Amino acid sequence: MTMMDMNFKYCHKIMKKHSKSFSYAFDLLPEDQRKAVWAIYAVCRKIDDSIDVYGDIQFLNQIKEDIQSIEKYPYEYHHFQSDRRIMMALQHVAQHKNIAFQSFYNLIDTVYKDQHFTMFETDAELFGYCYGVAGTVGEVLTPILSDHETHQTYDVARRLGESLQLINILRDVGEDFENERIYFSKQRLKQYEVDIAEVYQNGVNNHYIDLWEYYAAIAEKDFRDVMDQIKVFSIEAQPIIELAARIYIEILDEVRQANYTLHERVFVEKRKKAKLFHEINSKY
Ligand SMILES: CCCCCCCCOc1cccc(CSc2ccc(Br)cc2C(=O)O)c1
Ligand SMILES: [Mg+2]
Repeated sequence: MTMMDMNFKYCHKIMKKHSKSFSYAFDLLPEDQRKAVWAIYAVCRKIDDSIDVYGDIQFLNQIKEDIQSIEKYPYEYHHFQSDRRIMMALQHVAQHKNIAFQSFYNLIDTVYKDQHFTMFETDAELFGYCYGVAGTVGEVLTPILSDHETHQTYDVARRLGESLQLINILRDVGEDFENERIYFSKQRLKQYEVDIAEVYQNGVNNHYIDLWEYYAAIAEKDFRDVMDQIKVFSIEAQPIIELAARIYIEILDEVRQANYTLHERVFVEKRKKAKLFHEINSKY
């Protein structure tokens, strides 16, 4: 097991540690591709976590700095300020593959920005956030999961990224509340006559259900769009990408079954995951 290999494995560990779904799925990619995926995810994972370190930025800029470095001189050695195991893997990728560097910045910008989180006025702000945090990730991933990236590829991938984020939001309503965050828009809330603090104490009612389902619909629909254009992705990637999607949609029927609880994280059993993989796998 060589030296890069050792990096990609930290990267892998990190991915596997955060999201069990993504890993379940993207691990079934070919060697070349899944290792690049691992690199990217880890970089991003770091970017999100860079805040809970000292209680201040630092890092984040380092990470920005190490990235900006690779962007510039990809074939020179760098002494990375942040995490070296990761920045290495990425550099390796960056050699063999195109990288939407901008999108990393977009994501970093989004994280800088989230320090002064005020609630969203309107769904537009919400949708703008989803872009920042996930639409960006989809773009970065695009050269990895398709043979000839066209505007069209990028668009789908982004749209998938945004959807999943929306679902993860939908799943984490309680948990997010606890850390003084609410992602539903002020607008949508007033319209639906929901106060999240009140639901948290007194359990769900009909208004919450409806506001949640309003958003559940947006996701569901967007996921159907993406499924239709799955073909923009390379042949090996398609069933994998369908998998990750399916697993994530599946999260919604979970929240439903749990009666939209705000006092815990629902999950998709590993066994159900496999069941899905089988259904998809079977049709390929
Ligand atoms: C082809 C389909 C592409 C699928 C894309 C995957 C969706 C997003 O995947 C990600 C992976 C790694 C990291 C991130 C950032 S998470 C994040 C960032 C910023 C802030 Br503020 C809060 C969070 C948070 O989740 O709380 C997202
Ligand atoms: Mg979240």
